[PDB]
Amino acid sequence: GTILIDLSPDDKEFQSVEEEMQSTVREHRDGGHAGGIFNRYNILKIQKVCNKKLWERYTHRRKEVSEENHNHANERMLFHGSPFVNAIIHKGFDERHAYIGGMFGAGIYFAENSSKSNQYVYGIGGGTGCPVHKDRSCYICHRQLLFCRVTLGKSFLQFSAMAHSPPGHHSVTGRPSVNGLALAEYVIYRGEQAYPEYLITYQIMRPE
Ligand SMILES: COC(=O)c1ccc(-c2nc3ccccc3c(=O)[nH]2)cc1
Ligand SMILES: [Zn+2]
Repeated sequence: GTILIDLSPDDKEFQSVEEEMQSTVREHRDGGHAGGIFNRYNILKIQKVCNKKLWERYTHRRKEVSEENHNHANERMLFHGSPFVNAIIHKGFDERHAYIGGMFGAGIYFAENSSKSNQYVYGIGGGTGCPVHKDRSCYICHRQLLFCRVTLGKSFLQFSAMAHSPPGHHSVTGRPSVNGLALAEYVIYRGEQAYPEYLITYQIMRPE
């Protein structure tokens, strides 16, 4: 029951999603190995993801979290990149979208930096890059990210360079403790704590 509504580039909603995408690009310590070398994107399309059942699944869990945390869902908008973006927008997040080997355990990972999620578009560590050219830095092939509504609730703060949340918590925050420019990354351990609200289709752009 998923439908995708195209946003117009003239729509304020397109513009504010694009701005979060572009303004949260940063350099990565791999020099571009996983995600490619770029400072910015060419945004090709932004679609709103509409699925009543998945939305209601999300809001149900959100109310549960909120009631366990002084009526505060601690809701954020966060990026997710995955080879499984098409399964996600149709069937929702679940345990098959978890990063089993992630540093905060087997859960579903999200980033404030769009460029961090870009590193997973073609798999962990960028996999073998784009299907057509086997290039992790492909400037031709169309990529997709999700910009998601995520319920964090009471988040366990991990300072740092499916499983369950830590007891008494609804999520984990990976707080960057070395790279002064990196934004936070977050993990949830229940697929119902995220809704894939925008599907963004883009290319990374070769620096001039
Ligand atoms: C089951 O699919 C995967 O193995 C997988 C692994 C990692 C990711 C992913 N891992 C992140 C880690 C930190 C910050 C952001 C992300 C993200 O957007 N995707 C997505 C899918
Ligand atoms: Zn390619």
